[PDB]
Amino acid sequence: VDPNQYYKIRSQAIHQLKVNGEDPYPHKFHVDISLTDFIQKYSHLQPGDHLTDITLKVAGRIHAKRASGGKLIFHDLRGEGVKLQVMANSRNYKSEEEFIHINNKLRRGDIIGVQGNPGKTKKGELSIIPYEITLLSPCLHMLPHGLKDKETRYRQRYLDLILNDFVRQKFIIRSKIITYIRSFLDELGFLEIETPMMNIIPGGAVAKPFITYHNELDMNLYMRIAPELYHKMLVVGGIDRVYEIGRQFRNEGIDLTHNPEFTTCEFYMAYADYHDLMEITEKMVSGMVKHITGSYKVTYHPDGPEGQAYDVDFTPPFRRINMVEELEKALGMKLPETNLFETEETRKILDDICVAKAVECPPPRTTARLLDKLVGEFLEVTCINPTFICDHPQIMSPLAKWHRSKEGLTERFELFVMKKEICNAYTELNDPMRQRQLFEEQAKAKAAGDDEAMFIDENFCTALEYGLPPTAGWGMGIDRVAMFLTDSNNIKEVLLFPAMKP
Amino acid sequence: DPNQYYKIRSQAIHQLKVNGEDPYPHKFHVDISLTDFIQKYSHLQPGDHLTDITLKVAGRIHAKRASGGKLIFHDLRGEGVKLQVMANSRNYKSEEEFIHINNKLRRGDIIGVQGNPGKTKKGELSIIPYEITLLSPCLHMLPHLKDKETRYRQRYLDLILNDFVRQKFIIRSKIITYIRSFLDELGFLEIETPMMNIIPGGAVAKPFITYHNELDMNLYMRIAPELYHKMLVVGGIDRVYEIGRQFRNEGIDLTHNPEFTTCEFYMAYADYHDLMEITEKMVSGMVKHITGSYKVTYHPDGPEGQAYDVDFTPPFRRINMVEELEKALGMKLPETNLFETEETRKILDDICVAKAVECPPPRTTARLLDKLVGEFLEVTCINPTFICDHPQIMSPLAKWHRSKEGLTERFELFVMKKEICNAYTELNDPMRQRQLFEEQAKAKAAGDDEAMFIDENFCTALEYGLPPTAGWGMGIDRVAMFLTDSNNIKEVLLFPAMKP
Ligand SMILES: NCCCC[C@H](N)C(=O)NS(=O)(=O)OC[C@H]1O[C@@H](n2cnc3c(N)ncnc32)[C@H](O)[C@@H]1O
Ligand SMILES: NCCCC[C@H](N)C(=O)NS(=O)(=O)OC[C@H]1O[C@@H](n2cnc3c(N)ncnc32)[C@H](O)[C@@H]1O
Repeated sequence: VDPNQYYKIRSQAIHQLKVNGEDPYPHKFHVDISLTDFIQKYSHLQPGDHLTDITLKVAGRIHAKRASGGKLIFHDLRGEGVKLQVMANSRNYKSEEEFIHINNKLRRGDIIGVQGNPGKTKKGELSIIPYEITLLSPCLHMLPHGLKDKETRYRQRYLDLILNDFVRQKFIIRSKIITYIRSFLDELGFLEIETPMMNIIPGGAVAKPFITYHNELDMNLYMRIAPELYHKMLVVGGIDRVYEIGRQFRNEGIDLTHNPEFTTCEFYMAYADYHDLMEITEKMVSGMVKHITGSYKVTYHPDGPEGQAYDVDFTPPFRRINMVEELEKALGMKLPETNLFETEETRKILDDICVAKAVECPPPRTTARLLDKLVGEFLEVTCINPTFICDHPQIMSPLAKWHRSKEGLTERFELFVMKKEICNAYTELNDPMRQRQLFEEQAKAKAAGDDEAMFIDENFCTALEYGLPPTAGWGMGIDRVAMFLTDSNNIKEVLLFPAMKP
Repeated sequence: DPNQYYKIRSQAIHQLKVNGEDPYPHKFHVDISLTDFIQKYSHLQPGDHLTDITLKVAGRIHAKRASGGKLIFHDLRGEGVKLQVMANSRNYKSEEEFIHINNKLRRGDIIGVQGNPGKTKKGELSIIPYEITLLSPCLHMLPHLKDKETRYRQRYLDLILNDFVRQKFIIRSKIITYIRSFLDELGFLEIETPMMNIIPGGAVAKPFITYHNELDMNLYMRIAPELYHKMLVVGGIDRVYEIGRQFRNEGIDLTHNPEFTTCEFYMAYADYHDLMEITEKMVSGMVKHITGSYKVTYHPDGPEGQAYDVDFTPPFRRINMVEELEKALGMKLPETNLFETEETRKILDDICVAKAVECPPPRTTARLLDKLVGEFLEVTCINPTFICDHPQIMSPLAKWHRSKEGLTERFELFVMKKEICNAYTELNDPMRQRQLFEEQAKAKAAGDDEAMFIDENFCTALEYGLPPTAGWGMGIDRVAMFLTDSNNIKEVLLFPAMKP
């Protein structure tokens, strides 16, 4: 009854079968039909039926084994997210002696192959009356009673998938999101590409990277934090529309919305601006929600199942707000003119404001970091429905093109849904001279203690000197999308094997 | 002089900014692509000029030929297509502006063209512009590009000047899209598993090591996702697949890049025999669907060498590794149940020395066998060939062969002398898997940097019950190589790894 004792007893038993030549891990079992197809094919049977003219082979894991005498055993077979009952009757088994022998060997959790006839019990339960049951793979451990401890579910995802059917549904939704994006972009003529994940200098975002070393080339390398720079070089190369759904690596802390490795979808469209991208984003996100959930409305539980429930409407158009103007409205005070957002005086003003508003910001207390903390405190929390926060200051967007009418701002937007950032996009900065200037400013910030400041990428600047057409780029966090599409407040729910403390 | 051109063009572009001429405009509205423009106006006759139709197109200037002072021809290219821009002063918005824009434009500049469709007296489809806008200038002089180093170091230049490069990458994307479609139709669930692991596994390879600061932990970049996939099958997801990057800290060569893409899939209740049939159907169907024929031309010695047509029509040839190795060597090898003895290792060592087959330390049986197979069997696999029943000593994760002692239910697919797929009936016995892991740990301590680490978490997962399963792995880059008649993996990688 003790788990460790159960494991020792079952292990010795299975080992005995091996020495005796009983083959507890057979090489092959021919499955004639899946459980799902079996259910749809014989669900029309009537209570008490027993189809003696059809013999099929099925397989699955034993979820329960209840004895109804010495000659009747019921096995609850599960697989493919469905259930199928195995009505093991001694009179129908190949022999009474073998009926007792196989059932005494079976335990809950074992993988078995079943050869029998379809039938339905007197109570109306579809079943398979077996002629022969074969042990395919025994379960040496005791399975949980259920399984609710988050730590165990995340450290042994196979147990979570075996015991909780809602978990499989979340990962099916996640795959539907990725497949929907690929179909959407492929239809628009985008070419799916793959760019390096190991870089001499990481770039395309503000983040601390992972460091590794290549022996044969005697070189230090960084895991990519974003593929943005390689994508723009491809647009310079003449591939007007490219996209890539892949992993990004950021050596930062783990929390409800951050994992060291995560999946994003980045795409670049030549001859487009951030205004075109807002419309494309509205069409893609709203259509994705409708296609997967059936409607434009989604229920949101910010405080778990026992909390308030909010209806989130994804019907376009999405609301748009300007970051600086809304931040001033939230603070009830006017901020400096946008063309002064790069001065030290503006940094001191924002620093003082953060202190007075109890908005914390760990060093370095740079304008970009202080603004980010203020936006997360006063604007992000109010973005329940899909909201576009636009025209970010240049100081927070070293790769975005300057705003054509608002000095000091950029043609950028971020899509927020259920208090989380989903997309990051902007009109691409294609002026090589101005890009190098912003890179030089980033290097100074880095040399002064900023682990996330960008490195100067001269190779990328050189590519921009060859001519990058006016372009608009976009990045979406696939994990974050799966979170709001599965009503999950923790990113670990949408990652098969999330990063964990040892 | 290239540098002088860059300095002069830079000052000219800088002057445009100070003069308020916006050399990098924010938005240009394209009415139709170059491809659609050509297909839509293919019916014109020489001398035609549809003055009642105005369209806006865009592209890069590849050539600029002057004819008079009032006529300039711009060769606009984009999307792998070309469109001539017949800039006539009489048709431009104004003669003064015609001279101004043309004095600013140079070869390589990205421009927007607003004009009418037309055809020259010589019969060339063109666009007669009303206004030309400089969208993004090219500050460098372009090659009037064959140097491999430059093509791989500045892939944008390669893509701008040689159309065959873009075609290879379109084929590469078609391969991946085809596999997803094939597997999705068979009920496989596309999944994503960790690329950063506490313990690397799923292959015999040297990994990359990194460090997580917030958690003060050493991490390894994944060398294969195999172990996570099998854990997913234990979890009840009978069919999973993942097309993603793998990282191996090894040397670069014609068929190896430190980061590469593979497609791995696991299907419960199948064995390696079922996987051979699936491989034949997928590979043959993919070759036919993308290239139009079941045959592909292969140039092992470049364009000026022998060309062999390889037929991908199933079934593929099957050969047993040990049996054909004996025939290729003309010598009888030890019995398969003796492959773990020191006497067998010495025997394989002598054979390698006598046949001049090199093998860097450690000279273990598994490594000596791998060298002999690559020298006597792989080179002879031009047509799609399955090499099967590898010894257990070289397959720590494959299930033992049900009839041949010492062998496993494993196979490798070889095409045009390159390894394409690696598959086998999965070992689902946790005690025997742990034993093989212990043997791998011994080999690691004895000089084999590629030997596997013991993964107790995976062994524990096998203790919960892994149904009989067969797994498979395919090198996407290698497939793109043989599908584009490329002998260097750098041809099918947008940015291949390069020495600084
Ligand atoms: N050219 C326009 C910008 C393109 C995208 C840009 N290169 C970029 O990296 N933007 S990002 O905000 O830094 O990341 C893109 C999205 O990835 C999501 N994400 C980002 N970091 C994490 C982390 N740590 N965990 C989980 N999800 C994350 C998040 O939704 C972002 O909106
Ligand atoms: N469970 C059955 C086996 C599944 C696949 C197994 N985990 C595996 O990794 N096999 S592999 O041979 O080591 O890699 C799979 C394929 O990736 C290809 N490949 C392997 N190494 C490289 C490298 N360095 N560069 C480019 N391509 C590579 C190669 O074609 C392989 O056939």
